[PDB]
Amino acid sequence: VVALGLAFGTSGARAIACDFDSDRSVSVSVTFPKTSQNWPQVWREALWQLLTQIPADWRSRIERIAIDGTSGTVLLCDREGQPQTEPLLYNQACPIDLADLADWVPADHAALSSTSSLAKLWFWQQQFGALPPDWQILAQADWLSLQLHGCSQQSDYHNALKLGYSPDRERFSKNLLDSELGALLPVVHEPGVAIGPILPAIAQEFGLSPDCQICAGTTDSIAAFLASGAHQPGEAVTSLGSTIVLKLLSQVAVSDRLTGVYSHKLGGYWLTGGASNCGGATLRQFFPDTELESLSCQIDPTKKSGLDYYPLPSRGERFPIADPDRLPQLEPRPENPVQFLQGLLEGLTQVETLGYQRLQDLGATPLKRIWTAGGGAKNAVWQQLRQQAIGVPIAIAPNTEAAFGTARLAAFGLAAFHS
Repeated sequence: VVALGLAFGTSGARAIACDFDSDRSVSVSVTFPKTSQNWPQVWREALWQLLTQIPADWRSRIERIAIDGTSGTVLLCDREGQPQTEPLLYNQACPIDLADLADWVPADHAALSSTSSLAKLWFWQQQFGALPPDWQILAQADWLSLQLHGCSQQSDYHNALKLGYSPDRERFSKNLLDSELGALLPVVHEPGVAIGPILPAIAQEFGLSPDCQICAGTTDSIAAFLASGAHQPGEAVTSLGSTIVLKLLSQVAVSDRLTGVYSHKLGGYWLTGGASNCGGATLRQFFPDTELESLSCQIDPTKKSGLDYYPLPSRGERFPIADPDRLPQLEPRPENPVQFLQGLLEGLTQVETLGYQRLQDLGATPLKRIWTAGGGAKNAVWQQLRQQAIGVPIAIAPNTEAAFGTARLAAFGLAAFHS
């Protein structure tokens, strides 16, 4: 099977078509402008540009397509899918009373956030008088795949979570469905299942097979986890980026109020995780990237530095332990910048260690091994510190592109995530 993944991120989009029988692939990209008066136009146009860059011989062989988009970027559209107002982006918060959402979702549901899709929908309900029942709210991924299969009000249970979906009971609440917002909600499917064939006109225009199937999508974060290929409870992916992001596959759903930990359904399993404010940004505050290698190769991880840093880039921590007034702790300073860097790496290591331990203590499946992504993944000193602290196998993730994760989704769905 040849499959196509399309991944829409915060600053651009990437398409990867993969032939999984020959292990062959092609990857194309588009970069978003940093300003627009019509972002939906930008995204749709990007979709066509991506398709157009894929070689015609690849296009004629693609039989499944899936799309991931940024979590919490949503559009308010009419019955035809035409946006009726500017999108509300993933990072935009709405000034609403979360109490107004209390009867529509469980106690500490993840949708109870000023930046959630549900909050944005209610916000639109405040700004408009009453929202016409024939309208619809669509996540970025939803809207984009709609461009390919034509079926309105269709989403997946990843994107839908922040809209108020409860994947533990595979439903929206009866209270939400019967409310004024109910008519605008999508029908929610499992990521990777076929929603419908490609639109005939789109197939002919782009030289795709008219029997090509468009699948339910996912989020960009989740697609990045799918890229790793990990599918056994206890397997995790650490993203050593500007911030440290942990994702852990678990037999059981876990969550935590103060730290905002929650879980996505992933087949018969659950994907939990957390994001610290600590990360590579802290390192960049003291060392140019060229200097980090020069110094790293001078560190012997087998001997302790004696330093006990908490490597925040600024005030406040959210995970593993929430403290809005948590201070960066970078004292004392050694004379040697090698030793200072070692202390920083030890602190970041402690953040990862404590993170997975916390997740386990919340009930997640005990860590079995770690796949590493991001800028810090190729740092072997840091990897050694992490192995020593955590005591499970750690390696660089084979693949880290959201588009490749989404290609795998298109091709195999979530079948691997069952016993």
